[PDB]
Amino acid sequence: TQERKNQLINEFKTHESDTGSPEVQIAILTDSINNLNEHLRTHKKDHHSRRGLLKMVGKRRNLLTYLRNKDVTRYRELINKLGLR
RNA sequence: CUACCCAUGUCCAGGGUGAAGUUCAGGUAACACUGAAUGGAGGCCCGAACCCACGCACGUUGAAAAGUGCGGGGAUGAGGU
RNA sequence: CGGGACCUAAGCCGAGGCCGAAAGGCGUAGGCGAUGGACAACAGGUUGAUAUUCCUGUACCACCUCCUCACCAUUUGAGCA
RNA sequence: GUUUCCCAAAGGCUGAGCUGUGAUGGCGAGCGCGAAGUUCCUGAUUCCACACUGCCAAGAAAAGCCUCU
RNA sequence: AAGGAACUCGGCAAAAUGACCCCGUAACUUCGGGAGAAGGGGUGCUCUGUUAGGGUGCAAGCCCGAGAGAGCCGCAGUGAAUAGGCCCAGGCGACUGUUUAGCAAAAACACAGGUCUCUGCGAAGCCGUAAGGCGAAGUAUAGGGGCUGACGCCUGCCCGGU
RNA sequence: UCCUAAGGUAGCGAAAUUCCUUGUCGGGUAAGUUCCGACCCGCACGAAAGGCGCAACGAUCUGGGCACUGUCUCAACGAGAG
RNA sequence: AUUAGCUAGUUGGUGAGGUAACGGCUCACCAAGGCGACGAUGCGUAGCCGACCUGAGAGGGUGAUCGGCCACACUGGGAC
RNA sequence: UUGGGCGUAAAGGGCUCGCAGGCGGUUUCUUAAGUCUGAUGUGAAAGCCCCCGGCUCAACCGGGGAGGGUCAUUGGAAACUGGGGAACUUGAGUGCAGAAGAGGAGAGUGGAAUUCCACGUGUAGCGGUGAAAUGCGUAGAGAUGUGGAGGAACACCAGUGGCGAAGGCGACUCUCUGGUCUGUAACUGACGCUGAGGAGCGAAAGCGUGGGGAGCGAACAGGAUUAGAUACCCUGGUAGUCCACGCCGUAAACGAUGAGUGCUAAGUGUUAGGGGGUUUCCGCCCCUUAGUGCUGCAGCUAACGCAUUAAGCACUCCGCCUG
Repeated sequence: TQERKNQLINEFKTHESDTGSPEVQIAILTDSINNLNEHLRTHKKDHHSRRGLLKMVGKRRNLLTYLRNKDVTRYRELINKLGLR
């Protein structure tokens, strides 16, 4: 957050100004989840943080299913950079 | 002797039964979960030694001032000495 | 080896001291007390009775130099513990 | 005993057995004498050994020992 | 032999069942069980086999013997000895445990859990007229005492007398 | 309507309690003073002297059915020990 | 769907036999598949169809007679 | 279906995250599964139906024809739908720059007030009602002064005010965390909407284990009230509420309105922005996104009412109703 995003926008540059480019957006969401997942292990009785997690799981499942039907190799190599299954 | 108790060594043929785990596979965002294998817990089961007296029979100037005979209940723990 | 001159728990005996209707339970110190720990040895004969003891073989165990060889050192002076 | 660095296999303590001796013996079926005296298989309740792992009820002491002054 | 509980306080006694492999298993259930429920089936010998296969070994050979096909035998085929009788309900005790040495093994005691209360540490309680060192090399998530008995649903009324 | 300090609620009920009794009504049997199912004119059930229901358990304890049987009508014979 | 799990000759292969004929149709072997929320398996129900009746049509009900076909011949099984 | 509904008449799931299934922005190439259409083959006959003829007409019977098929083959059509290939950026998302917040969870922090208790001071009652009694009191209450424990609730701000999807959340501060809205344009190039089962949340009551229990308070008790009072009133009063953790998963879980997309007069406040017009201003005025309320036109409605936050006109999806 605000320093890793400075790294990860620079990470998945297919073009130089890729501020969308959902392969960038997955890199925003995955480490947002791992920074959210370890909050749930601190606090289980919190529930109004998990409403965010279900959207962030739901947004990430949307962007992966998009890449299956356009970019076969790019979807594959993105998982290889993340290990997400 | 016995009743518990204190320190101390010691014994219990084999078979069954299979949890908590574990790992792998699947599964899930991830834990829940699922299936295999493994692992082997139990005042767990069946049954000898060994304890123990329930049920009849025998005994009752008995083999014996409490037994033997044919079978019976526990038998890795609140155990037996 | 089995038990002593090895140790020790359970428990007991217990200098003083705890200044107890007389006695007397016995209090640490200290030491008893083994079923424990510690420890050097077996394998073959043998009579009418003993046998990891007698005998024949073959070993170790601590202890001691009448000694022989070594090495180190007699005051940082080896060695003992 | 802790506390800092330096190396991550070596070392030690351990041991059931194994083989060589021990055996130029002693036993040994058999008639005081004495032959061959191997290999394979089975296989523990004894040994490594409370050694390992696991569980929970949290499983003596002191002296031989070894070391320090 | 025929008969099966008519015997009898009562299936007391006695027979009947047992072995291992394989198929199959109800109600209820606290999901662990119940269950080996029940209910039946095949087991011997000889040949395909020093077997399929394993162990073991360097091979040689030894042990382990899966399934079938074949076929012979008697009435029988764990032939001997010897190792569960099962099913339906019912109270009472939850349970394994313990006592009436030497009449009476349970429906009694114990039991986990519940629970009200005492007790601030030289605790309370106890031994018993002192000590001393149990409780405890413990400290209210601990230790005595009483009342019930796992778990599940529950535990209402009366403070007048004691 | 008198009397109490207060008058038994939940669940069970001829009960290991129940006298009259073998209560009555139903299944079990040709026949069932025991046993199970329900009835409540609970003599004298009742909530930690605990109340009820409970799968697993017992050399407990009552009742029923199969299997098989000298237990019995109805005795018989054989071995052995007196 | 107040029936969600069901099947081991089941489902596959190979060969064999068998049938006028294809085949697990039968058997050996080897493999573990197949069937399923588009509703399997199960259960209750019932012969189907051109057509009949009704409705304005879309549909709904019935499947008698006459015409098509299957199944059955007291109940069940086999075979010439 | 052609040929209904859902504010109150029977009916919106409490709300979400979503697999399967359902539906698709714009431009262009292509394909022909759907679709359109020819040809061929066929849907026997009787019957219906078109038209004749026969029986004394009719009924009946006969002749001819049509019709009946989500049919098959074959050949055409390419707009729309499905499929494939390629572009555009408004839908949706990302960056970046802002702004609002009682959104959640955590450990801690106070301030009045209730009671309790210690004590001074102080005397006959206070306490309570429709009236009064029970309760409390010469053992010193009530009132009053300081001090002490302890819990739970968090005035004022407070507002058809904020935010969350709903239930819901108001002392304070910190740590941790969700979404929201504006500003564009930097990016992606339709990546979206809805969603049976499935998953998670879900006030109060209740449940199990402990913690804590000051007020408050079912059950019960007492005093009245009353013909009766198992009630309203009355003084007490157990569980509870409270906390951590686990479960139940229901309500008028209400906007009695299922979620999204566009469109359709206004006027008006009000919460957060943004743009401008003279102005540093304050301010006024105007444009503009977003919830938030009220009065209103067309139309909808059986009437009340609803009206850019629809119950208007349309469409995609899910649930529900048939006295």
